[PDB]
Amino acid sequence: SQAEFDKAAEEVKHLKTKPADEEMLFIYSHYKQATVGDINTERPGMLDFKGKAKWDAWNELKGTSKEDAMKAYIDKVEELKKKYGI
Ligand SMILES: CCCCCCCCCCCCCCCC(=O)SCCNC(=O)CCNC(=O)[C@@H](O)C(C)(C)COP(=O)(O)OP(=O)(O)OC[C@H]1O[C@@H](n2cnc3c(N)ncnc32)[C@H](O)[C@@H]1OP(=O)(O)O
Repeated sequence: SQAEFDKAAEEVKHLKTKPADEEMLFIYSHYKQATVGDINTERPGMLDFKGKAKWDAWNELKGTSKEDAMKAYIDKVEELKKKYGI
């Protein structure tokens, strides 16, 4: 009964396959909000698309609380569970 979400955040890494950057997109935003909180980082370095995708997706959430973030984060790591099959 902790950040089981943070446990999902492990699963999504174990998926037999680096999910599609677009599903990663969502996962990041909720993940990052839940673990970090209201984005204190900058827009893209070495991986533009990616860099913002994560930044941008999260940045979208800034203001939302860690747990709400979890609720959907988790449910979305859940999607990988199926998409890829962990
Ligand atoms: C469209 C671009 C991504 C959308 C925004 C970020 C997505 C984050 C949510 C999903 C987490 C990644 C899911 C698995 C993806 C892969 O597997 S791709 C890497 C090759 N690895 C594998 O196949 C095995 C598992 N992978 C890994 O352990 C890492 O390489 C990992 C995927 C976690 C990170 O690699 P990658 O996505 O290629 O680039 P990063 O910039 O290093 O990470 C993406 C962003 O997500 C944050 N992050 C790191 N680890 C996680 C986990 N476990 N869950 C969720 N989010 C994670 C990073 O902080 C990074 O964003 P930023 O902070 O902006 O750089």
